[PDB]
Amino acid sequence: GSHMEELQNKLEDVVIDRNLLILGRILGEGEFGSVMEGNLKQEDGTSLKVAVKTMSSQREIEEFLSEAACMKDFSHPNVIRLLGVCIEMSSQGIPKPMVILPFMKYGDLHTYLLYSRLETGPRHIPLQTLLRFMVDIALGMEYLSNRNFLHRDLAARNCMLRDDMTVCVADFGPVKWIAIESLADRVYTSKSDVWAFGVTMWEIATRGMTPYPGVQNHEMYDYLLHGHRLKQPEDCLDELYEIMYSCWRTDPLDRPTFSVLRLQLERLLESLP
Ligand SMILES: Cc1cc(-c2c(C)nn(C)c2C#N)ccc1-c1nnc(N(C)Cc2ccc3nccn3c2)o1
Ligand SMILES: [Cl-]
Ligand SMILES: [Cl-]
Ligand SMILES: [Cl-]
Ligand SMILES: [Cl-]
Repeated sequence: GSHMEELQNKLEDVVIDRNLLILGRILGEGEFGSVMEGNLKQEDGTSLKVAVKTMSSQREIEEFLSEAACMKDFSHPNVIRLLGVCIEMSSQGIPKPMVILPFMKYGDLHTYLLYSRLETGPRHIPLQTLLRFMVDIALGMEYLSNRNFLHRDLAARNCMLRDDMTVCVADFGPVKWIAIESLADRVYTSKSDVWAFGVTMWEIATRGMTPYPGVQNHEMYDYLLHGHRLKQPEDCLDELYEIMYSCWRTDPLDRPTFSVLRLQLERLLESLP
């Protein structure tokens, strides 16, 4: 029908021919796989600089392609533009799937925050700019939430900085970002994403501190159970702490929506001289 036809459209759009892609050096290589730089040859002739994320059976490949087809369809300046996917096969007969992304020379936001505290890195980031990062993330999440898409892994390390210093949310799905009900019931809503956004906001206000200093990951559920939350960063506005705090209300339904948060953030940013 319209649902199957709509899905089949998206599947055609999302796959890239392997010969239009040249893989380069490894930029990072964890347990999940590898991020590598690459060139993508475009419709208009010219090559584009890309990042290539390499991620085990035929069932999982379809699921991957279907999911990738949904993400390719996103279109917002504060949401990373998925350019397409390639599937290579290994010699051992294991299919290696590859996610093609625009190359982001300024990297992730977490590293950028930490670097800003080092002489050779980017100049001290003023609050006006820090707040603007939060607005950008809110905007991207607002978009995603409107389309009922759940990120499942919102954190400063998964927000990327474009060449114009615009922040986009990326790396779609770390105990300290997980909302209380998701630790408990293993259930995840947009209000769970809002919780993570609160934590992400706190990362930016602290210029990259790890959440909950003094609290081990295994201590996290009981810590939150007894009503403790992230503490107000020094020299952080009370109104800004009020906003981020509202993201961690015990009852998911008491937490604001991304659209409400985004608007609260913009007003606060306007008020700054
Ligand atoms: C968006 C995205 C989607 C998927 C994914 C998943 C989990 N399931 N399906 C089906 C897909 C698809 N398609 C996987 C990874 C990403 C992603 N987003 N950001 C990145 N990075 C590796 C960060 C990055 C980006 C750009 C960049 N340039 C230099 C360095 N850089 C670093 O990875
Ligand atoms: Cl992008
Ligand atoms: Cl860019
Ligand atoms: Cl730190
Ligand atoms: Cl804390």
